[PDB]
Amino acid sequence: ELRVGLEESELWLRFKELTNEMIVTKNGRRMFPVLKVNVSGLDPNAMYSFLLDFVAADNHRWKYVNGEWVPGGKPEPQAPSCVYIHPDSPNFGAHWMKAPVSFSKVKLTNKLNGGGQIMLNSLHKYEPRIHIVRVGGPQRMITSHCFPETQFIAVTAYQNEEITALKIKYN
Ligand SMILES: CC(=O)Nc1cc(C(=O)O)ccc1F
Repeated sequence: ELRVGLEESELWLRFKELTNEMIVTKNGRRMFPVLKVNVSGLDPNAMYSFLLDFVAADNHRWKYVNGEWVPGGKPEPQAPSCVYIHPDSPNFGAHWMKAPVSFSKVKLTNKLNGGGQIMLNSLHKYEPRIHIVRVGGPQRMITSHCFPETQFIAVTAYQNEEITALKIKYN
């Protein structure tokens, strides 16, 4: 049975309970904390790619008003984000199960850009999601997993200094 678990969930929970923020820049900014995923129950010999994308958690624009995040009143459809292919992809089940799969090199941007970077809408709330795609084999197969604990608002600068302080303390 394919088990997918969040590494350092205790750290992510400190961020979530303050409302997490991730910087987006024109050229793209790496994530802290990094999404790290513990995977077991793959076929050690089968061949898989690991994909990361970001679900808009709601259809609203958020704003930091009097020290608190509040949703706008005017929801718009949020298009699904583009997918980031983990650079170790494609790779054997054994490669993925031997250490946490770490998405340390994904860069979050607010502008349609060359390559690699994932474009997110500023002041939208996002839920990281992975897809494990069985490749090359006869039967293609996808398993998807969400990480509620890793939800964040995409921001061009930090609003809640409590987040700034946690980022610096643990980076
Ligand atoms: C570099 C790499 O792994 N690419 C990729 C290929 C397929 C495919 O062949 O369907 C599915 C997912 C992927 F991420």
